[PDB]
Amino acid sequence: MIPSITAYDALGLKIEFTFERSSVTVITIQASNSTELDMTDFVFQAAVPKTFQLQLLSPSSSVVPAFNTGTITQVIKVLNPQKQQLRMRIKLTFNWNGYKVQSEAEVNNFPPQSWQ
Amino acid sequence: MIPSITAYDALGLKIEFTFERSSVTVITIQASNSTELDMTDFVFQAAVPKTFQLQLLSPSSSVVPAFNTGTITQVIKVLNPQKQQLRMRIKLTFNWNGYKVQSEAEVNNFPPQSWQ
Repeated sequence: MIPSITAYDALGLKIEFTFERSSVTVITIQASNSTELDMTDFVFQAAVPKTFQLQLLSPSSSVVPAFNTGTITQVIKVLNPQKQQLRMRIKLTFNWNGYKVQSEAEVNNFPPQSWQ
Repeated sequence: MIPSITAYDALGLKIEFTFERSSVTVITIQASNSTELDMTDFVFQAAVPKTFQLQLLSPSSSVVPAFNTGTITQVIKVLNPQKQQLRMRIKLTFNWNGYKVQSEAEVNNFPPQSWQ
């Protein structure tokens, strides 16, 4: 029952995070594409501050299909030994209609239930 | 009388190239933004193969304002001693709602009158 968040929303690409806990938080990302063309060779990257550790598991695919017909999911495991408020930077890269696109964002809006 | 081209059109950012010649082609770029937020700290970069030479002059500003309320203009002077078909790789970087965005494209649709 940890609230989800929108980690990223710009110009047609949205990424939601959902959370599970059993010092580790397991994040599942869901990437979706509201534009008229597929985002191909899609790669998600994440980094946490040095006082946390992250493990990124394999994504479901490398294509975010046009017009919300499907998603990419991917799991991130975050270790938080010092019990600090979660913080993360993400980087997205993909191809779209002959263009190569990259974007980076800070994710700050983690809910307290995701870490405290 | 040289036809203009759309050098770049993706996801709300459009860049037109217009041309003048008096082996030098003077390109004026026009960047516009049909999205709901300004594209700030906007930087245009261009590269050409080695058998050309480019001089990039200063842009009119560093903001492409939201909802098509204005443009950035910037001049590129290209020298083409071998009179080969003109082509270019461009890279754009900017901030959008705080996210850092980068995009790259090849511009290989130059009109014959821009180089022949």
